[PDB]
Amino acid sequence: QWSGARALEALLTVAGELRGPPLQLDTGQLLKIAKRGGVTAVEAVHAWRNALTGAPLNLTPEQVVAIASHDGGKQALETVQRLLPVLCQAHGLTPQQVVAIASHDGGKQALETVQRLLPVLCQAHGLTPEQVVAIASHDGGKQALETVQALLPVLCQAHGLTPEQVVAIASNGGGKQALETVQRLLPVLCQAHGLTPQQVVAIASNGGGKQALETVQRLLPVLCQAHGLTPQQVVAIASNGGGKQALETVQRLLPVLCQAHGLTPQQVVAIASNTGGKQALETVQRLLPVLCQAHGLTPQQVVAIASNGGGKQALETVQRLLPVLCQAHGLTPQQVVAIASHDGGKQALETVQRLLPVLCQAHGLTPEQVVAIASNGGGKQALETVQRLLPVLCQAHGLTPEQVVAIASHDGGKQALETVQRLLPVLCQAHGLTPQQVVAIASNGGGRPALESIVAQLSRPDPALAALTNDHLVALACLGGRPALDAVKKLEH
DNA sequence: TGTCCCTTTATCTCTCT
DNA sequence: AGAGAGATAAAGGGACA
Repeated sequence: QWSGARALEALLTVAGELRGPPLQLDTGQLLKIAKRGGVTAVEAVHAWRNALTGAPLNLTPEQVVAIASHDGGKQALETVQRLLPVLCQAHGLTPQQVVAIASHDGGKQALETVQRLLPVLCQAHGLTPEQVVAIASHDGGKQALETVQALLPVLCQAHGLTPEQVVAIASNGGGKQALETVQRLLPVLCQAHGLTPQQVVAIASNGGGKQALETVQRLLPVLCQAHGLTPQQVVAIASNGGGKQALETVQRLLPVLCQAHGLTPQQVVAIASNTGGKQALETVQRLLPVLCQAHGLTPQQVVAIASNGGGKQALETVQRLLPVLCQAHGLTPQQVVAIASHDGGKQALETVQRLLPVLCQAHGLTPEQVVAIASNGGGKQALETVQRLLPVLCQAHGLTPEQVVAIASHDGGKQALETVQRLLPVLCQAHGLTPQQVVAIASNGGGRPALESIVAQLSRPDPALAALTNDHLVALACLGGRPALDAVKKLEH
């Protein structure tokens, strides 16, 4: 019989009990732990079920699942219960930060290393705990933290990096690799190719940073004489997750895309300069003719869909859904292109297909409003949130649907919608802001932290902002959100 | 196999004017 | 508003006990 049979059965037995108290895990959650944490993780969750959710730690199920669904999740679980008290009291971290550290492959290692190295990294190297956390909050955090301790001096002193830059580089998967690669390649990339430290840091500061730097060093000469590319364009291709793949694919497919489809190199760089550029390019080479056939979509329109993270996913999904969205849902081809020309355009298209008739019929929105909500990064999130929150926001909070749509129609709109519903009463009732003012603050990218900034200043006032009126603070918050308020604080000082 | 670490891709959010 | 950066997650491979 098949070997994995016993283990699979074990998985399913134990899994069925976790649908019960104190955890109440759904199928989605249970499957997730099985795939990544394995069977030992699922058994550990059950084993530790009461101990985790109850006092002391008082973790939510989500947090328990977040910790459990990685390699070694059994180990992270045992360690969290051991070290969350220690790190919260002896180092002053919040439980959320502890969970974040725990929620990665080898979580036990990161947590233990943070427990061992946080004092030395703050006292002798002047890092903040938040910086120590960020370094530790990726696979191999243990490696990254140790490598930061070893190399912060020689990176700041012998190579001229600020600690901020070193932290930025370190704070990715394989962080240890990017650090070590920057020690070796920084002089070479700067002195031989005239790259700034800043540019090298941008290349280094992604997952697989080491891979992109070495590939930059290799392909920069070939790309800058044989293809008409500037260093700046190369840097932009490489300064993304999997920049190595993106670069090799730009050498491969630039001439092909140009000659065969009439694209400019500028258009090719744009496609390559997003996470998964390789995937986007190869998908363009294969789908552009298909999309453009019979006076269909223009090239320009295809290039735009391609020119976002996961543009491959966006492209393929357009090709599948362009017919059904236009025919059965009444959307113009131009509208479909707009929904898809953002990160996660695939997700947004699928969510418009699913939710457009519902939001129109059940909530009284127009397809134009639905398109506008969808036409941002995380559009799926904004659309799903409008569906959930329109009734409470309108009925209980006084908002017009037109205002709810305005809040949802920016990157992170789901975050803004949730924050308005959460902070509108205290902001209006307890401090005399008008709803229109709250909506105005929230109808911008970064709507959430802008609203949180305001509530903070009105509930635990910084003197540094006391000269500003509520209306001025509002005017500021609409202008530049949280950053603007924070900048204004620094100025007073 | 369980655990740790690294790399690529996709998606979501906030910044920076 | 569009480009850049950072965050969070899913999934696969190498490594080794």
